[PDB]
Amino acid sequence: DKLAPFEVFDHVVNKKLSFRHVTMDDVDMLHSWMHEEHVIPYWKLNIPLVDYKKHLQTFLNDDHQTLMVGAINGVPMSYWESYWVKEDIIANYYPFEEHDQGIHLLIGPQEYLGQGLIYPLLLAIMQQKFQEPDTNTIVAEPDRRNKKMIHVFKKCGFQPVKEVELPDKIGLLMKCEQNVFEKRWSDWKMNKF
Ligand SMILES: [Cl-]
Ligand SMILES: [Cl-]
Ligand SMILES: [Cl-]
Repeated sequence: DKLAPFEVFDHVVNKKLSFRHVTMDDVDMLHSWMHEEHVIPYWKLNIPLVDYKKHLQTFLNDDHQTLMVGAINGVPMSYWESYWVKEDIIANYYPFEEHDQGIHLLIGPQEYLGQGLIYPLLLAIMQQKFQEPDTNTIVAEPDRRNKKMIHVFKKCGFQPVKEVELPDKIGLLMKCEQNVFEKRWSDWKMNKF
């Protein structure tokens, strides 16, 4: 049931985008990303390496989600959790459909921030998640304070629904319907985003 690895060219940014499954060999790198100042407030995983290892192992053995590393021209610089809403905490907050999916993400290295690279990456992984035939909706619940990500999500087709009082944050529940997404993905690829 896991999201498959993939590699695509993006002609807009003129880069190779590649996504692979996370493994335990990634623990030091991922641990470093979790200690970045732009990540800490939203992920809260600035914890000792020993603990991060135990957490990563548990998530890698979790069947409702797929952990991936996203890379630009082979350089790993983003972390992704792709999941089924039905088996996730967010299912409790809205009348989800059976095959709805969700996405969590971060850009790790500072050297990959501020360059608009989240768009081609997010559009690519969304496209591959939407190839599940019965999935019509993908949801996201960014912290309500993460104005930049709320903006990025809106630009990719996500519509805000309502705040969600989650254990770790007040999120903004947002839904992206496939027909809207394909139009935005096509706008992107046709240089009219
Ligand atoms: Cl391609
Ligand atoms: Cl392309
Ligand atoms: Cl967030």
